[PDB]
Amino acid sequence: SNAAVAEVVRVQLDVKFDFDKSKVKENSYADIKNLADFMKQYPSTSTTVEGHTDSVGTDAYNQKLSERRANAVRDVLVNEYGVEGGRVNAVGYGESRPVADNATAEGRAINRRVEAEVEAEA
Ligand SMILES: C[C@@H](NC(=O)[C@H](CCC[C@@H](N)C(=O)O)NC(=O)O)C(=O)O
Ligand SMILES: [Cl-]
Repeated sequence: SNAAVAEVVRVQLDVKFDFDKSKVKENSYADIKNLADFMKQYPSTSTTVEGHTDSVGTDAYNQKLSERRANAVRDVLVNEYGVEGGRVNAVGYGESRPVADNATAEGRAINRRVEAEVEAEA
């Protein structure tokens, strides 16, 4: 084993979605642009846009919904803000990775989400 140290700058994005919707809400465009700003300034970086659902419905339905959400955020980054599409990787995890309790409406809302991050040397 060996010791390690590193210093990086990191932008982390969390976009929430309405029930059974993959539309990016208007109040999230500015947040998404912050991630685009970062990628423009560090051209060697890329990002994986990760979609999720709450647990209402089948695993298979939610796998596809999670992928539609990730692609909707990717479309904003690429089409609206001009990040090269090869630098933005859209994937979905369906309902399999909750960060809140699916037993409550509030927890389900938190789970209906896309997360993305970018890091670069600092
Ligand atoms: C009652 C509502 N039920 C549904 O199962 C779904 C979507 C669930 C989506 C959810 N997991 C999310 O993360 O948003 N809608 C559908 O089956 O087409 C309904 O059917 O009205
Ligand atoms: Cl770079």
